[PDB]
Amino acid sequence: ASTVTVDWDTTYQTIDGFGVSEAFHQSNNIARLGETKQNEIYDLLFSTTDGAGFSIFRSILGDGGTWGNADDGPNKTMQPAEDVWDWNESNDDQIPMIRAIQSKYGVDQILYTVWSPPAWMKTNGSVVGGSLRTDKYQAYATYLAEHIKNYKSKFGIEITHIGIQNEPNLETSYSSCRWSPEELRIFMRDYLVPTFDKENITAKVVFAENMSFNEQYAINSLNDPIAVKRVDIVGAHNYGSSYIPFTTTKSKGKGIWMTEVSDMNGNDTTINDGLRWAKEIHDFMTITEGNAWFYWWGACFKTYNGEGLIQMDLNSKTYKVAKRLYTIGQFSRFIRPGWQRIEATKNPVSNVYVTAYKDPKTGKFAIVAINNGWSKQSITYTLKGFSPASVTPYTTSSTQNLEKGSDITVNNSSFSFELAPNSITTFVGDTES
Ligand SMILES: [Cl-]
Ligand SMILES: [Cl-]
Ligand SMILES: [Cl-]
Ligand SMILES: [Cl-]
Ligand SMILES: [Cl-]
Ligand SMILES: [Cl-]
Ligand SMILES: [Cl-]
Ligand SMILES: [Cl-]
Ligand SMILES: [Cl-]
Ligand SMILES: [Cl-]
Ligand SMILES: [Cl-]
Ligand SMILES: [Cl-]
Ligand SMILES: [Cl-]
Ligand SMILES: [Cl-]
Ligand SMILES: [Cl-]
Repeated sequence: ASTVTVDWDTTYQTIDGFGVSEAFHQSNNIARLGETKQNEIYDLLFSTTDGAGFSIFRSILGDGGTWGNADDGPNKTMQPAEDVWDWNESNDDQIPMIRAIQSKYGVDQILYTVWSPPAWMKTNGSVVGGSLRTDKYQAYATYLAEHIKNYKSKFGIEITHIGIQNEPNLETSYSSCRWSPEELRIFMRDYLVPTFDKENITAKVVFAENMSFNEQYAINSLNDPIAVKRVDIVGAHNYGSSYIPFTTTKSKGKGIWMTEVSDMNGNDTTINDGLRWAKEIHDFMTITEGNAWFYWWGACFKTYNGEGLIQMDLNSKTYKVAKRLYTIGQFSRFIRPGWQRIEATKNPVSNVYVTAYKDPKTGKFAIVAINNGWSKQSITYTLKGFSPASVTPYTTSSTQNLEKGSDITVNNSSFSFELAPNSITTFVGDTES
């Protein structure tokens, strides 16, 4: 017997969308399952009618590394030497998947994150670990600008977002490059900003995606008068951290993208893990009020952890869809790019968390309610400032996967629905007709 009040006229941040990644040969592992299962995986990830409807696609900028193998390894870089450019589309094994999802599903937000600059730019001469040489800052600035221009002029792919560095705090056993927040400001102020201005780059910069979810790596660039001009989006991951406000980022009026999170420690594919990531979306939208939220892989060959929404077995050429694909789909399928979060009772009762969104251009709306508790909860939703005739519920539980339910009549801007325990329900409706 709890009440949720959804206000139509109290709005918050604009949602840029949701996405996943297929970096490190995982885009080719989808094709290795055959054309039939490949289209099924594309449909489960990007379809807005029977899939998660992800609107952003995250890829890796080829660095030319020699680590890993064909199942999980790096791609060739378009600039293997300082004096050699190699615009061979076969170097990027993610291009065929991008062309397919952009044509069939209209996914028009392309983000390429740089895990590491080429080995000839690094202080250790390798894409694994190390840092960017200070005498190579201009080379890496041109490296980023030439990639955005030629991916359009040579390959016909419009790169809308560029990630300057993936986890600048960490040196890994794979493609990685360590940065300090001061070195990032020097790179932005003295190199990236003048180069991107000179090349007329219109792609938005996703700032160095910190492993932990904080803005500490972007504070220096945000407070610099020249660097702040192209800190369009402050990117960050949520590995081992929690969702917190970004004070300096919000003061500068920039965007916040949570570009990667997954379960590298456990292997839970049930509704319990699915509600963990739905709760992470709710926390990302209410406390930080960010704009975009990503998972790590959409489909990967790792069947032993939760690094991907779809676990593919390359031996038997089969895949298994975890519950987290549908729980995240409770947000991603309906909340399209350009939507706007509106006010809603964020915690009406114990273990129930609600957010509300709307499309300012069409009048459509969506109310996502989570119930990660053990008890059934009857919730009465009062719609303040808008009076639709009905809403359509979509529920994901231990026995349901984004399942559409019977329409619920809205009587005098109010409707009721009992949330099953360990479930998530999204109510979709339209105010214009
Ligand atoms: Cl879209
Ligand atoms: Cl390579
Ligand atoms: Cl080519
Ligand atoms: Cl290397
Ligand atoms: Cl500095
Ligand atoms: Cl500063
Ligand atoms: Cl900085
Ligand atoms: Cl500033
Ligand atoms: Cl800009
Ligand atoms: Cl911005
Ligand atoms: Cl959580
Ligand atoms: Cl859309
Ligand atoms: Cl509950
Ligand atoms: Cl009203
Ligand atoms: Cl119905």
